[PDB]
Amino acid sequence: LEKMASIDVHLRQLVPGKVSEDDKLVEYDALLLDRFLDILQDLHGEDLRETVQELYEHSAEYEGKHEPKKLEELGSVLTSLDPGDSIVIAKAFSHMLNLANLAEEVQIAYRRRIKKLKKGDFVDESSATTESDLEETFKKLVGDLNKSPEEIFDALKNQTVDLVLTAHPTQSVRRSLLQKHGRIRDCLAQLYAKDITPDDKQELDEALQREIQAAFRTDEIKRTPPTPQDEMRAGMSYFHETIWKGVPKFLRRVDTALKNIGIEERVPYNAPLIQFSSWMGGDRDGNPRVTPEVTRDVCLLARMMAATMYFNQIEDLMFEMSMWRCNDELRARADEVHANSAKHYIEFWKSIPTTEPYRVILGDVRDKLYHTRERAHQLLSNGHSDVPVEATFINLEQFLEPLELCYRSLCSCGDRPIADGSLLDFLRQVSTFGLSLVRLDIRQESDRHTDVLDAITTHLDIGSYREWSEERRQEWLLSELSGKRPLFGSDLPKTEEIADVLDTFHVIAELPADSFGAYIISMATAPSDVLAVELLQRECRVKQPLRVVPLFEKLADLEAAPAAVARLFSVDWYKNRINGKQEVMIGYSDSGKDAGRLSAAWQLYKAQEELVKVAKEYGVKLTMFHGRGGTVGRGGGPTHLAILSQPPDTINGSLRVTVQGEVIEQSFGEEHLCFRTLQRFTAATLEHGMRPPISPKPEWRALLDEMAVVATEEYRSVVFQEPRFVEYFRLATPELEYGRMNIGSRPSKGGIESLRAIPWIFAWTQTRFHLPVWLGFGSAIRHVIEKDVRNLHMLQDMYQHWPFFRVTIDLIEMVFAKGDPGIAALYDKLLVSEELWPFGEKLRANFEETKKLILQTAGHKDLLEGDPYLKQGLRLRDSYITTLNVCQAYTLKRIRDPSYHVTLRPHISKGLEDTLILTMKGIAAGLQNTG
Amino acid sequence: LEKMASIDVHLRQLVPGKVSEDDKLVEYDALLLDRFLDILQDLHGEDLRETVQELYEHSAEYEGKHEPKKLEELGSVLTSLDPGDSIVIAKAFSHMLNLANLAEEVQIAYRRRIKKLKKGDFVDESSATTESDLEETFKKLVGDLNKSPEEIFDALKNQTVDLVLTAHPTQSVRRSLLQKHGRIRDCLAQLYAKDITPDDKQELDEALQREIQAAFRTDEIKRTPPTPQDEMRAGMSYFHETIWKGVPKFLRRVDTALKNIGIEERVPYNAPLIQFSSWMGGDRDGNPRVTPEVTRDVCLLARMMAATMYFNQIEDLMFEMSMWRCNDELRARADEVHANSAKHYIEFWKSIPTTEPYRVILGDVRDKLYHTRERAHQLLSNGHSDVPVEATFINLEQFLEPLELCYRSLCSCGDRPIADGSLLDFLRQVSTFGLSLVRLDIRQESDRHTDVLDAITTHLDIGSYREWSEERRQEWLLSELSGKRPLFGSDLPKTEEIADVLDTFHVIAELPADSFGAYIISMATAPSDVLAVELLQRECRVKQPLRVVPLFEKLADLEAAPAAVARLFSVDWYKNRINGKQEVMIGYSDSGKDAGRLSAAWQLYKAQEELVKVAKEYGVKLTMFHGRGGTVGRGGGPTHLAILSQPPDTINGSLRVTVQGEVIEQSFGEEHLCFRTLQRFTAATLEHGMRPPISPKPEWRALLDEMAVVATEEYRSVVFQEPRFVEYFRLATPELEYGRMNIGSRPSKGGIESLRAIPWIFAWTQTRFHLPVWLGFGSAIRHVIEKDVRNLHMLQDMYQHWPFFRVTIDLIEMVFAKGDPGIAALYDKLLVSEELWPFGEKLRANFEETKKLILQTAGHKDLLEGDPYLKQGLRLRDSYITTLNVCQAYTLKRIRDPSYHVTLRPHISKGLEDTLILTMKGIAAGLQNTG
Ligand SMILES: [Cl-]
Ligand SMILES: [Cl-]
Repeated sequence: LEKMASIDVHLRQLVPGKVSEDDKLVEYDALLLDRFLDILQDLHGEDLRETVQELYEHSAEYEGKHEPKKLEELGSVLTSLDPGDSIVIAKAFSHMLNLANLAEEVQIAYRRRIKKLKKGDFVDESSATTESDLEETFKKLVGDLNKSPEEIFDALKNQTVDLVLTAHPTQSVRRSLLQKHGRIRDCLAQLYAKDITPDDKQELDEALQREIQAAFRTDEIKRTPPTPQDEMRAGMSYFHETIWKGVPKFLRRVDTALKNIGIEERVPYNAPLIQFSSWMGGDRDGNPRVTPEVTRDVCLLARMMAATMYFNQIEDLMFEMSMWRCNDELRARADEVHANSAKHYIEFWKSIPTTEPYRVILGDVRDKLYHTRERAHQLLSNGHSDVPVEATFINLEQFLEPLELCYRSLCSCGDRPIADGSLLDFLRQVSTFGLSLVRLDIRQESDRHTDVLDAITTHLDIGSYREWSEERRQEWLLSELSGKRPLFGSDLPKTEEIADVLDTFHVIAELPADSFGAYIISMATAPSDVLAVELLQRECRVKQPLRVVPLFEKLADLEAAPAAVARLFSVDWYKNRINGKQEVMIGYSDSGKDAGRLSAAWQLYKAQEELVKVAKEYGVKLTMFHGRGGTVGRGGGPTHLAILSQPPDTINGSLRVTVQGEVIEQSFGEEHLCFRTLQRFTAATLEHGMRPPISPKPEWRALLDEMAVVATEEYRSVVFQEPRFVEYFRLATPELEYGRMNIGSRPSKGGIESLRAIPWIFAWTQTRFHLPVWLGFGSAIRHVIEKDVRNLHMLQDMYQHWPFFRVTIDLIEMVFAKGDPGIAALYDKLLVSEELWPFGEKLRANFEETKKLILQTAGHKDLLEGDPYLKQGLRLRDSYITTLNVCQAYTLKRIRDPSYHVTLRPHISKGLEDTLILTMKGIAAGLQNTG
Repeated sequence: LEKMASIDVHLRQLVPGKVSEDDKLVEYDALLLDRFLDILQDLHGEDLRETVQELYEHSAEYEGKHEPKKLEELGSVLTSLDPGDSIVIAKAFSHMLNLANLAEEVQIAYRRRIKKLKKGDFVDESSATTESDLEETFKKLVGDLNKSPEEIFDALKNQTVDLVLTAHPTQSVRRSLLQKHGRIRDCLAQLYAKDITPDDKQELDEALQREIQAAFRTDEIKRTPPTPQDEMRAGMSYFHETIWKGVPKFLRRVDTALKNIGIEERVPYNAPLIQFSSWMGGDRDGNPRVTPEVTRDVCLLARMMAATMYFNQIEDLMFEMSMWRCNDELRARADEVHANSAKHYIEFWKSIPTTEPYRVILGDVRDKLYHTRERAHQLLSNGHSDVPVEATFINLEQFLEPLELCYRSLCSCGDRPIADGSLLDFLRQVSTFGLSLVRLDIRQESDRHTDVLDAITTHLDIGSYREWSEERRQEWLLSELSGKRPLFGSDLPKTEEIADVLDTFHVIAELPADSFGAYIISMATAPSDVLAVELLQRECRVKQPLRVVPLFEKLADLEAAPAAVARLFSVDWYKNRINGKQEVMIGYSDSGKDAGRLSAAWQLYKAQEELVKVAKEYGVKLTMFHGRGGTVGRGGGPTHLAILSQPPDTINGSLRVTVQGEVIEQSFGEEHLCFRTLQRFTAATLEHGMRPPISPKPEWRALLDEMAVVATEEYRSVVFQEPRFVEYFRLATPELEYGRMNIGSRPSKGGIESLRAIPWIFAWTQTRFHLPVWLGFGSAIRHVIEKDVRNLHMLQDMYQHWPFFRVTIDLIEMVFAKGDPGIAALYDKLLVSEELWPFGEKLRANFEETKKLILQTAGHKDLLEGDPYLKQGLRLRDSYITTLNVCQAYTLKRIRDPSYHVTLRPHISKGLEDTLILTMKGIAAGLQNTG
């Protein structure tokens, strides 16, 4: 078995240099790949392993020199496989890619930082190896901006970072597989400890093999396209994995960094520096599977998960809190609680005596947590309970009061150090996570609210709210929100959809306010859209209404957005209802689908500028919600610069960002990764509030305004004006098969306009072409270079000195690293009509030209010249993804064309749809985020 | 704050050299003491801290040169303290000693072993730094003894180490403090990791301080001398601490060591290599607090703790067991289980589908475990349930059957590696721990069984079983055991004691046999005692009777023991009840109270010789149960040689040892210490079975017979013949205050004959005198040296070549290391009449002579010359213990003599019985095990 000598050689050719001297990435993936191929040989034979290894070697050679012969050599093997071998090979390359991902995460997590590699400017903040940690950000604010530590501390107290967990656009990886990946990363990391004994190392090797086999031997296709409740369960796994333990550890490090600049206080335990929100079970935009019952279910499930975690954590807390000296107030509470009926600690104590007063109070808290868990479970599984609401915690203050009593009491007696231990961690967990872990946002199209109001006005013989102008809509809505008479009853003709909308509001009214965040209006365009939701909320008897958040998607909607928000703030009722706070959402992917990516980027910078101007005019604290597709939605270090790049005063101590599902494992799967994620969000938010990016030079604004026009021209001329573009899109890409398959929901929700943004990005990401991300950049840069010889220099100045522009281009460059026009050409050759071949050829030429122009702008000769660690890891993954690409292409030809007969090969040792699904899930997991 | 500089110097003067180069003990204790004294100053003022540190400095100066002036310097300070300051000082020195122990444990756990320090003989097996680990034991058996790997493996399959956890003779440390000590050890160890970052180190220092203060600020008195259920709760904590996770790790290491000699199998997962037993709630010998209800309680509590641990452990198992390929048998069971009513994993899955068959079966197991816990809880708190017994696991086979089914199926599909992971660990935990974690032994005096049978026979108008000769007793008992008529009914005059005995039997009958171990007869002398218990068992309707175990205590009882066991094996009924297995218990401490320690040692070697001869005669497998006080009851390396020293064939793959409460923390408190404990018990049992110690030369046996005669003469002439000895014992020692206080139970079952062994040893251990351990050795060695010039050379030969003798002497040497005649003389000066002073002076001279003679025998100039690490650790503790000694002496004088007025000092910043209790608990924790 000298086969190992070959994969090592190929791996070393793929990743040649060393990005440091703790660079063990090739070692890691070589070990995992060797062990996997041995498992594969033992289960499916020697021939199967040899076939698979020949394929991988060819793929890696291709990612080296991109010789098209290597692609033809891959295809020759992949077409000759009967569906059984096709399934085994596809599964095999999926798991091989997963192992490359795990090795990459370990390498990232244990890479030593380099203080001497910092250049001293903001470019350092684009990579994890040079970004500023918490304390370096503190000292940068103290030295360069001459801010006093007390100002830094006061900024932190009132700062909030709000991370929003959304469903994965594909395989929301099951909780069990997350755990297996964790065990693999742990075995890997421990195997390279520079002190380990022979027997420990042998047992770790055997544990690693055992786990890799375990992951390879579980099916990941059948049953259902998981119900929204299941997807929510899988999405909540990261709280148990890292986030629950991670929040108090991070906050304590904030305390230590504050001590290292002279601050003696800690960050107050009730200060919400970190918050979590969820769309899982709340986003109904084009998703009929998300019903009123789904929302009720995930709300109660979240209350259960939280009560479970508090219940298990408070037993350790009860063992630690064995003091007897206490406050007079706490002693009074101990005597009161002792007069009652001790069922959840008989294994610990027969009963808690009054000479352990902290244990008395905490034991009663444990009892209330148990009743809350069992009660929410009874509500979920039936619809009623029998658990008195007074025996549980219904709001966060009931929970915090006795814990704070313990903290005050402990501090009274000089036991502050004891109080700053498990008790401080607990208080910070209650403040961060509340009774729900997450707050659920609800999202719905504006048109659905319009349908509801139209049925209402038609039922009252007043006209159709739909035909009314925006001004008449506003006038009627305003008369109703200010009036004293209810609007509608059961005697109302309701369609199925209208009943969905109203029932969602009724379920919101029947659940605790701690469970909900924002009501987000998709396709928001006018103030009447927001006022419709405020009115529907009020008339559905929602006592504590949700905050309404418009999502301005199309480009024209963004241009009209500050006008609409100003008109909203100018209405007296809405002004006094919002209580000085407004949240607006922007969708980078959504706007890019409308007008190309470069135009959407520059338009979103300008739109935030004007919205801040409005908020200052009316004295409102604005919160910008960054949807998916942004620079701030990337994985790792880049986010740090992206946050710093936002326009001045757009954050103001309140950051709300979508954590994309294709990135959540890279960000929260591992202990170190979790800490560093929380750290860069916190540090960048704090720094941006006190140190905005430079204001753009006037010529930069004018130049980008010009480029936006040319870029929208090219993008729309190809996507919307070319008649046969849609025909090509249906051939060169698995868009049709993606919706028809099983993943997500509905993609339409006519033409591309009705197509959702996620399938729009996905379809082209599968083919390694990425047209939605880069299209438009080429013609814009060509146009400005040709108009004036000097514009190139100006572009090169912007990329070097304007953070916004650098992050925009940097994201484009990263997407180009994951692109390969040769593979896209293979899709054309197999799946596209001949008379459409020049069309794709032209698009590929555009791909090439933009690439060179993007390089010229960034001052680079190769892609990602400034981030070799990412270039290295991407090359590693691409070697596995390429095989799944060729396999997916030929599998598509086999599905669509039963007249394409292939010379089959004999089956290799112990359904084309399953193959296709495997390749989609795999390629998606290897490319992760693009646009 | 340069106070740290003086204590560093004093520690370095106390422990001068370095016992290695990873010797960080002085550093460790300096760190712990600095942090503690800072906490003490912060809580109780600067004056209190200065007073305490002056005391410690004087104590270390004393342990340096033993100048008696230092003791008067301590006493002048300690008598002038009013009871409040007295309590604070005593508490402080107790916690300082605890911190010294924790540092010593960390040093032991992280001390690197030395391969080049092995000498190649059995002496290496007397210290943890040189003892043979598992694999070294294997190669010792394979190379030197010519045993085949198959033979070693077959021995391991059938080997059992049965460790019996007994109640602490003093403070059974509460579970909370065990956890706190764990955190202190963890912070200590992590602070010295040769890679730690500045912020991690800062936060670790703060966690260390936080924990030391937390432990110091909890009261450890009031309430009750904890109920036996509470003491049992505290005693079981080590399962959560280390043993539960620790057992499968060790067993897996046994598998690895087997692979390194060619064995390809694993130790069968159902093989009971490790077993745990408990006396907590079962020993009634002179302890009326242990009632039938107490035994029932700890039985149900144990079943609960076990069900909880299995329940929590099986969820991660359910996440790992996501395979789909399975057995025909398993697939059948999965389809069967799928037909039923999923309440304990909605947070995980809505329901378990049939395409995850292992999860189906395991989920049903998790459900049955939940019902087992809640049912045991309902019986404990009420007396009945309503949970059908068929919905739970009642015996170990019901539990193992589905788990083994999963293992077989996984192996069927080539998934054995997956099976040897969490599933193998789980199976090994079920086999080791059963449904109870521990099996409870029941212990009672034989005389109580005589009382029950006497009330029975008198009630039957047949005579008094008590007046009957032993032979008449045997004949009647045999006629009843072989007959069919029952013995008695409700119509039976029962005294409180007789009803206690019968009620205990009734509780045993109504509980699962898996909860119980052995029925132990204290003060056993004749076969009728065992037959009495067997008959009472049967007639109280115990369906599965316990195995009866006689405890032969007095020396004459030991001489008659092999005859009595032979007579038992010769009776057909008993021979058919025991099914080829018999367990006999011997009490090293118990026998020593009767006839001195040297005589009890030689008598126990001979008695084990003869018991083995009988067992081979009648074809019975003998198990020797070692009670408290033995060489095999020591801490650490000594146990390895102690086990290897037992007479040939006395173990035979079945070791049963009392884990004394004064050692259980040193043995199972930490992860590494736990593994090494389990390893040395396993390795020494295995080696002893295949490589018995040398048979003693005839002159060795003759010499020990003579020494035993002289030693028993001296011991009885001092302890039992001296008329004024009892008065001296009541004056020079805190024996009266110990029984009167609160600890344990009753110390007198009159004179010393009725005094129990535990208070006998404790009283003299408190004064650093240890007379019960060494008395008699002096005259025994003096006699033989004078009788023949060459006998010294013979003694030195035995110590060098006879393991039994070396371990016997080694224990004495270790006890002398914990002795200090100067402190004992201080007790004499304060508490003993003037005319009794020469008596104590003479005993102290005996102490000195015996010490010199033991040194001569061991070939040593100083004590513990061969184990410098232990000498160092004991010398470290002695500096703290000495202060509690002086404090205890003056406190005793103040309690007994209110005519002793002292010039008190003003109270120092922010009830003498409490102080006395503090000093007793402290000295007890610092001297740990002696005899
Ligand atoms: Cl559900
Ligand atoms: Cl109880």
